[PDB]
Amino acid sequence: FGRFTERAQKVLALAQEEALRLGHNNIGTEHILLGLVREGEGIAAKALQALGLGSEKIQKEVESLIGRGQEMSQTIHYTPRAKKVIELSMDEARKLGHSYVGTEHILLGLIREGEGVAARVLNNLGVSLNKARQQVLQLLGSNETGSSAAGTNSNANTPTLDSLARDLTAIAKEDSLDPVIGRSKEIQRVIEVLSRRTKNNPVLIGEPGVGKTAIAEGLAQQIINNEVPEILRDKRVMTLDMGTVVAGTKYRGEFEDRLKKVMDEIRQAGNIILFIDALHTLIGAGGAEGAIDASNILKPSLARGELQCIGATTLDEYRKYIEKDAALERRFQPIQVDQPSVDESIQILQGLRDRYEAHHRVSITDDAIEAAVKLSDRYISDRFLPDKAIDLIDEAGSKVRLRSFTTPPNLKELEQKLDEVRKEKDAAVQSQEFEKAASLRDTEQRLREQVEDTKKSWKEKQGQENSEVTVDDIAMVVSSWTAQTETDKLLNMENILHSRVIGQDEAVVAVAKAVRRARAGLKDPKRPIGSFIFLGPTGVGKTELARALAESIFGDEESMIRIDMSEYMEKHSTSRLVGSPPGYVGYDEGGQLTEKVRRKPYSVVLLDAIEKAHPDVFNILLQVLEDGRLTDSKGRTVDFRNTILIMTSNVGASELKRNKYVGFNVQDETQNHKDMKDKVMGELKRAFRPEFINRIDEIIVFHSLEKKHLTEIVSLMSDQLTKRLKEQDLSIELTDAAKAKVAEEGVDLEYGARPLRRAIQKHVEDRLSEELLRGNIHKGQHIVLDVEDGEFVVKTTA
Amino acid sequence: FGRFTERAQKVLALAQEEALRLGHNNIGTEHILLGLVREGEGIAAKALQALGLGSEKIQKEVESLIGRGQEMSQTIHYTPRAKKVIELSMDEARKLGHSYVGTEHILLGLIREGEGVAARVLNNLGVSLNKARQQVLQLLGSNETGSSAAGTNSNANTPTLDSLARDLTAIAKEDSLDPVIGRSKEIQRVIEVLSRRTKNNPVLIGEPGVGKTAIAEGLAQQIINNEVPEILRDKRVMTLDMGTVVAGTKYRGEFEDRLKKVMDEIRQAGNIILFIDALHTLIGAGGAEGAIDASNILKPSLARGELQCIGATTLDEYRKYIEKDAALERRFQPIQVDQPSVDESIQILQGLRDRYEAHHRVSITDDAIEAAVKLSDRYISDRFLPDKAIDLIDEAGSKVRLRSFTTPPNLKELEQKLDEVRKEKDAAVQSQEFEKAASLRDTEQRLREQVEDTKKSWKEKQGQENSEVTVDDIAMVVSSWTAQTETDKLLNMENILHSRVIGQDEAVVAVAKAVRRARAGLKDPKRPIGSFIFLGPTGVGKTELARALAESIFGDEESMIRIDMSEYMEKHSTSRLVGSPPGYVGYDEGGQLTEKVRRKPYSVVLLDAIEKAHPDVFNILLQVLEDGRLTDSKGRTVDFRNTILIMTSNVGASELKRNKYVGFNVQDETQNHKDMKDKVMGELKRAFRPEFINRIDEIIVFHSLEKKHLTEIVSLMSDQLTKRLKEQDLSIELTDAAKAKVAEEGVDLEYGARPLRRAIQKHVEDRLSEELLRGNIHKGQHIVLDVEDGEFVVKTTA
Repeated sequence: FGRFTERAQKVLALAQEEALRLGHNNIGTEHILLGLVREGEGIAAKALQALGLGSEKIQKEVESLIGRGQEMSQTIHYTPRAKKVIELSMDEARKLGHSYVGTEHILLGLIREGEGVAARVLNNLGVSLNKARQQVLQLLGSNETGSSAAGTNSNANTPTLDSLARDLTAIAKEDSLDPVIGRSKEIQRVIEVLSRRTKNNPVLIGEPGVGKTAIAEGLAQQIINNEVPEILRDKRVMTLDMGTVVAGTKYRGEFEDRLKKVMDEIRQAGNIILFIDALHTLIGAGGAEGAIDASNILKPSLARGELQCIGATTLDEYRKYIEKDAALERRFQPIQVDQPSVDESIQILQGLRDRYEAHHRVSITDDAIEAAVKLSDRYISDRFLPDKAIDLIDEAGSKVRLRSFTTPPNLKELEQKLDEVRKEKDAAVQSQEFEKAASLRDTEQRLREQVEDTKKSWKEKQGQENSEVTVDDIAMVVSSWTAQTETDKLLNMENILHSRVIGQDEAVVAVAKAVRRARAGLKDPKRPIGSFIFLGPTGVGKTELARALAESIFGDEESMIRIDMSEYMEKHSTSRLVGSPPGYVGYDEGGQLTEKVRRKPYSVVLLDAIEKAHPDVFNILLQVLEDGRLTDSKGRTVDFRNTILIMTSNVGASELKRNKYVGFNVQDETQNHKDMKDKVMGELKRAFRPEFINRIDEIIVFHSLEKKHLTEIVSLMSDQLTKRLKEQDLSIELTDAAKAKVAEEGVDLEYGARPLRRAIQKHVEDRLSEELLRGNIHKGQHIVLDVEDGEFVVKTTA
Repeated sequence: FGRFTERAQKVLALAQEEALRLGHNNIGTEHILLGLVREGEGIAAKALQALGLGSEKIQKEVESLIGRGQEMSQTIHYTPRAKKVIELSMDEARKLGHSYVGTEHILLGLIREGEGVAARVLNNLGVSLNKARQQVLQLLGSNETGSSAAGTNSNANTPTLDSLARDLTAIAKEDSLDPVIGRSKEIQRVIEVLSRRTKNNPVLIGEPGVGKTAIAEGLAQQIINNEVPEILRDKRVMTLDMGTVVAGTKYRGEFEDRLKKVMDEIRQAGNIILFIDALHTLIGAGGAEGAIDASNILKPSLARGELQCIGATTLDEYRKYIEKDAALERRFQPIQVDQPSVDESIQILQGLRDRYEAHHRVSITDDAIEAAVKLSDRYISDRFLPDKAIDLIDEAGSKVRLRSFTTPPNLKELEQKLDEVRKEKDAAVQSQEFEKAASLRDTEQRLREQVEDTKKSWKEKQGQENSEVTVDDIAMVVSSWTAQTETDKLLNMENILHSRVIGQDEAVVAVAKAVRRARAGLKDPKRPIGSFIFLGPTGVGKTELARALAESIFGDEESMIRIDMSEYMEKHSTSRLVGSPPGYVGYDEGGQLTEKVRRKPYSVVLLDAIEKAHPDVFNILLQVLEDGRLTDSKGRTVDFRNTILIMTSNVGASELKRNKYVGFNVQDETQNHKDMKDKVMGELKRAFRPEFINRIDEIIVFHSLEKKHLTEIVSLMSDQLTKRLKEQDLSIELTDAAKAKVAEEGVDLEYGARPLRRAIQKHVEDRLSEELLRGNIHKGQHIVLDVEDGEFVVKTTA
């Protein structure tokens, strides 16, 4: 463990004393034994002395074994035996509780480690090996705390508390309990519901979930001192443990008998508080089958206020309790439960910081902690508000410890050397090559010790790293699943969205800033952190931006939903379909849209082409744009809170598409920019509603296939070519000159970014592949796509 | 076998020594026995010396049996008795461990082989048979290699580490464990989670289905060399396996008890790591029923980081564990896992080459590994990227070893000869035929030995064949199952695609090259290896190519899906074919398209008539064409990555029936052709979106055909005709003259190579059948359909 108590460590160290004092150059097990008895009256020492083995008998034997007197010690270390006695005692102290290790455990461990020299010393001195282990054991000394033993007696208190179960108050009066951080404000509202007896019973309804039980520990504590009513005179709080009841009975009838028995002993009534966890399950109300029907005893118990109790139920479970009534409802009574808010989250993190010292990789920083919470809270969100957080802390709370030993100065090389030695050595001893092996051992064990020395020279790499969890550290980890490298994502959002997305710098910056505005909590984020209309012809920058947003906001690109509203049809297909039209919009509301965004809570919902794609859909989406929610799928609420709603359009497209390229225009270009930033968003308005648009964060125009925007679409598609072939092993690069020649062919006033795929396909994919067919390039060489003089040329550079 | 130790073999060989030295024509068991005791102090020998059976006692009995004087010792081999002892001992040493037979096993085996000459020698010399077999056994301490035995240590470690389990770490120190190749990049992020305390649990989410258990070996190894974190410098890695828990238990209550005890023993805390496969199952993993509700113990165990544990969870199941919280979600952490890419595949294969040395058509070649891998990985594809591969390697890695012994010069005939002998002899001995039986044995056993001598002369046919597993070998086998004779299929694709699309050489060569382009790693395999539209009139080469491509790429024609998009038009066939097919394109997405192509992954998706199929179809096809995926059927991903999208269409019909016809002019023909490969592809654009067409890899017109090309379509139809009649034994052949007469019909602007089917039907099946009925020809005659003076005449050539 490396955390041992003195008594152990001292008897062990006393061995080393005998090592040199007798010369035994490896500190033997005989010396560990001497160690016990020469340490006088530790439990080990004492023990041996009980059986009659004083220091006198032991050293007399010991000196007659290895004895004299080469006072040094060889690398002053132990015998392997003696090292075993230390390992053993540690476990012999685990067994006997003891987190650390005490004297006894060393003698106990000696007996255990019985081929050791000590063992034989004692078996020579007339005392059986087991007589020695006996003595130590029966003087059971180990680490202690959590005292609650001093003798106790009562009469009637016996029947209740036996069964079933732990007493929450008890564990909080010896404080082996911890607060734990709630869910504090809930507790006051419970004591209102509890210092009752006309409806005696609190019943907590809500998500369970971070630990319902935190509220419960609340009650215990407040019921003792002193804000507790005299309504609640001389109360005791006792907790239900379902697990003990079911265990050892293995039948429902027996289980019922035990619960019945408990209800009877509750006859101490009007002075008792019962905590019933999962209170509905016992009542057994509703469903196809019940849920366990303890209810026969439990229901009248609840009514009487003898089982004046606190019920911990769940969202559906309360329904299934008032469903019985009026004693499972005229006793029962629901209460609004807390699950920790964002600020509470931060506090929890820190609260368990100090136990992360056990792994030594966080404690600190606060700033990082905040990140854990906040960045996660707003951007995915795949856990609850504090759970998300803590996971990030620890995630980063290891991350740097990995970079520690991946790169110290890399005495990883040291170990690498030591390897080569052993081999040489080994095989040399085997080859003979004998004295040529000699030196090979010596070089080996030299190395071994050096190796071990420089890996604990990276205890300096520990005192450097072994507890922080920094801003960036947490933030990067927050990006890995999902302040610094999530808020650097936020601050540098424009930069990040541009680096994947096209020459529609107008569009990128508008979206970037609009999301970054909301996502930093200064603009309405109850509804998407950006609602948008993305105008432009398809493949221009629109989709690409949806992707880049996912990437920047959440730290992963693949948190992007994508629904085509135009695909929902049969919405006027009365008898036209056949005789009924069962489906598509019904599928979208009733299942698809609501389930999907509920699945990935935050995610770029990319709602394709809603230019005329069921005018009802725009209203449905409007509720998302306003509230951040839709209610469909028979009562599910889908949170589009920090989704990025991107509603696409290609009705403005025509003007967005327009040129800026030379070779054919020099004045239409400087009339295409200015034209697109006004005209596009107005072909939009006719294709939507202003009511829709009013709940949108910003209306984005993707000035496209410019001069400029083209050679960036070409650089996305062509770069996807050069990358998709490397898995199958081909290295492609297009020079800027070759990406340019393709870009000329997607522009004018008319077309889209549609012909760009086809021409990239032709000039890169098809051409290179026809270039493997012509033998200039091959598979797995580097292919530079160049222009020779105005005629295309595929060059090779590998 | 051949897996024998010396001592065994030596006592046995000593038998042969006695064979001639005492003269035993076949050297009895008595000589093996003499062998044992004269080999002195091998365990058999040694044993006999205990029983009192020195060389003295044995040889006196032996010499009184035979003892003299067949000094030649007839073709010096053993007796069947003595041979039995050798066969027996090998296994009598397997039985007692040993894969290499020791002395003991031969004496043990003598007793076993107790009728034997040896056995009887000893039972004559006063030593009971079991007293002897005992003696060897009680002087055989048995093997202790591959293990470590010298004593034990430790106390508390006992209950935990016992249970439960194998311990990969043990086999990874004292090697017996595989590397494995991995799934290496997963391990850093995993070790990150064991360098933590709020997070504690790495939890691997992905297909299980990657050989997840390989990753598990990862930790052990990596915690050793060379990244060593602070708590993972005192961590131990312990494996928990479900299989031992279920066995001998057979009760859920008992199962819970066993787990509770284990979890309790984890009190060695802050020093232990638990590997839990199927971590979700224990938690409850949502659902309509629990998956096991170990969760009660498991959750606090997860939270403290006492049981920092490693979760192997499934796609839905993980969701249903992080939902439980905040200990099955606090500890939890998702991680990105690997299922091998093509390069990784290759490396695994090679690593395990050396053990199908044993399969003697393997180990080697590298190039063969590559063939296996690359061809399966990219082309159908029925497992994971390395599993597919090795089956092909190994297929071939035996295949030629089969050709070894089914084609040497085929000394199988020898055995055939030997048959006639034995019989003749046998029956001759029974009839008598005294000397007529005599000579028959002599011919029999002479022959027999010659056979066997030359069957192991094809150990030269082994020394010839027994490694190598080449490219081509693999490739042919990959075609057998489903990188030379699959990449020769690619390079020579034009020949292969033409041999069924005999006609439209223009079209064929474009497609051939387009797939061959992609499959050689330089085109687009993200998109289908070739997406195409094959334009043409039906029954011209279009469909026929879809098949021929399947054949060439996958080695099988029938890996071809086939969807009519005009049926999934939701307005062409929703109300004149079917009732309510959830609004027909909804049927296609929601079920049909996605299920079909997902079943055979890289199937030729053959999309009929995309002229009109509703504009909704074209978006879906565009996505198939672009991404190489479609996502439908409530979250299924259907892989169109290296599918062959082949879309047929009569879209530009007029040109797709303006053949190559002599009718208008003979200067019209290569002007119907060249014209058709341009004019069609613009009616294509008019009938369906250009955006769709731009992600198509190449737009093929599979021309409408006029002789030249007709008489080659006629020759496909006629060859399909004549061949389906061979199964029921009716042989037809058409002369080239007759294939010409049918082609005149397929001429003109007015039709393609369409009318040809009816006219092959009429002129081959129907005409030959009306001639088979007229007695001009008969069944199973080779039936020549010939032209006389310009009209058919059926000739016979049988």
